[PDB]
Amino acid sequence: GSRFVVEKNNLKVTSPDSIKGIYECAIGNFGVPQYGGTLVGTVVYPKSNQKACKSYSDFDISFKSKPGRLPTFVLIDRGDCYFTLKAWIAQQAGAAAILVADSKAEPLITMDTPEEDKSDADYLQNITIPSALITKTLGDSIKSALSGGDMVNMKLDWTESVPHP
Repeated sequence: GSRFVVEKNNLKVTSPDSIKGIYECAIGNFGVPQYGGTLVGTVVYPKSNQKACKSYSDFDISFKSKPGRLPTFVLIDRGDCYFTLKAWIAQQAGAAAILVADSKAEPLITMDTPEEDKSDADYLQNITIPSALITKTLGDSIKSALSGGDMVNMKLDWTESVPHP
């Protein structure tokens, strides 16, 4: 299918300054309420299981945020399994949102394949977290910032057909 809708205005990196800006993303239509909203969080790129095709419990990895601390957006690499399985697996591990970074530098629409965007309703209708495809360029920029010791904070704004501030 194409369940991931390419939007130019829906994803904002708020920190650090080096990568701060607004980026394109493809937001899944599932996992969000049917009304407008935003989610503010901080990005984690896991040490293992980076494609989220296995249980994070096998790795003793959890994304649950401590009370009072920003919700965790998990950065996940494209490959080996379909996108809603990645979202489901990240969700079981306590992720507040998932960003799936393309393995190729290319237009986002090309990443939404029939092989990776699957119709299974058990997965689609049980995802509760925002799920977005992002470019290799953004994925690499986020990884670079994180490796340098910076927190990467982000906002996902999904309200359709209205500009975002």
